[PDB]
Amino acid sequence: GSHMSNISLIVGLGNPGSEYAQTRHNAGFWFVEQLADKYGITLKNDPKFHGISGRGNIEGHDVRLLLPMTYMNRSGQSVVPFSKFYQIAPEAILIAHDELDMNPGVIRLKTGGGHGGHNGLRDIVPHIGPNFHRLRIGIGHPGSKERVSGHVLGKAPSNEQSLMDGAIDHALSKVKLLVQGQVPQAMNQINAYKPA
Repeated sequence: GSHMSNISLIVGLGNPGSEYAQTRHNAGFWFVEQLADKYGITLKNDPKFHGISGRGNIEGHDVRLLLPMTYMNRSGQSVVPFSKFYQIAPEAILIAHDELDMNPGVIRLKTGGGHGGHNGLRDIVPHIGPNFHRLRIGIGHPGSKERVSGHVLGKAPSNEQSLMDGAIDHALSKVKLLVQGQVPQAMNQINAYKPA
């Protein structure tokens, strides 16, 4: 199983299919796919857990990666059985997701709290509780509450995309801290990111 707050499961939230791959609500997928390429972790079909998953070494730690393939609002249907099966406590889980309440190019590591309206997180917290860590990848907020679907299911303009891609790249460089259990330091160094 997991051990303390050494992160050993990294989840990226998103929707399946080419039509959603470039949309803001897939920010978490972007992070996890880039992380998997950095470390040479294979993301393979995981029908048992309704997702795509992998396992490999990050900086001398055995870490599992998970992308739910359930659609966003059913993400717990992947995350919860997967973490239970592998005996991974919430304290050892990092979930990367788009965050409407932060600007493109802002990224923060948060431990605990609610879903903040995110319909993927909403499907996870009831089951495992709130005490997992989150990589909140800012995507900006649209005009109104009416506009949220259209904003999260939209493809960001190039400037915003560049801002997010930079922030994601920064976070990748801090995963070593996380898998080593250095959550405080990771929190300080992730949250201090600026794009320019």
